[PDB]
Amino acid sequence: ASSAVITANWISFLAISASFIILLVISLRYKGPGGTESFYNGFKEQNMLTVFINLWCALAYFAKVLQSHSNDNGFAPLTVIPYVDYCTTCPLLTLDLLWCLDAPYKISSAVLVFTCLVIAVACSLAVAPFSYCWFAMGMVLFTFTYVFILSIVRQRLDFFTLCARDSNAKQSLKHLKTAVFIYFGIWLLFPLLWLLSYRAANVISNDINHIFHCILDVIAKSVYGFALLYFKMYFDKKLI
Ligand SMILES: *C/C=C(C)/C=C/C=C(C)/C=C/C1=C(C)CCCC1(C)C
Repeated sequence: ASSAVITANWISFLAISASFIILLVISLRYKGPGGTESFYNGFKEQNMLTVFINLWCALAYFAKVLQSHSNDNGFAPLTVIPYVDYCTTCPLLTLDLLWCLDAPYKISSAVLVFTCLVIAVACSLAVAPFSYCWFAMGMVLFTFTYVFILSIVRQRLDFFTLCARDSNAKQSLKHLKTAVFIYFGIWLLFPLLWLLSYRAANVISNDINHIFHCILDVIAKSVYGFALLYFKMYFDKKLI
């Protein structure tokens, strides 16, 4: 691979590894809002989802780093077949988002995201013009999923803001809004990147697409999980 590609892969792998190790340490040391439960997150494993996500992401990038230094394909599921790592991660991200917000249809939303990602995987491994049909079907399903998840997220954000008066509550709400903006705005770029890649309109080269994918992953995973975590710890739920 090119110097830029290997450098971006190494930077992304190191960033996600550091983020995973910090999130795991914080989760293990977290003692709950009361500061008395030794294993608060042990009996609430959903709070660990973020951590696992990062770990999986890190592993994926590790494989990429190996593929960056060898002429032969590395771990095919995480390097060869596109969007499989996303198939594994993004549904967990949606589940975590709708769990911290106590939103309805969290499992339904996660399954919809998984189905959209599997449709995308089929589209990326298809041959034109059938690839266009797969992309159109995925686009309709993702439009429906995006509208549904936004409607739930907006209604939970309004509910949370209605009963958030403490300064710490306001700070946690700002972090939650930052995480929501990262989740919604950034996710819209992935379809734009696919439609702008060598597939369909070939304008952006492979290297720039890969670097943009790495940056979007790093942001929308590391910063997203950190914000979610700031919000979960520093937002009193009993204010409902
Ligand atoms: C950490 C990585 C994440 C959250 C990746 C998310 C990716 C998507 C939401 C991708 C969506 C796509 C479509 C809606 C259309 C087909 C092409 C995709 C896979 C880019």
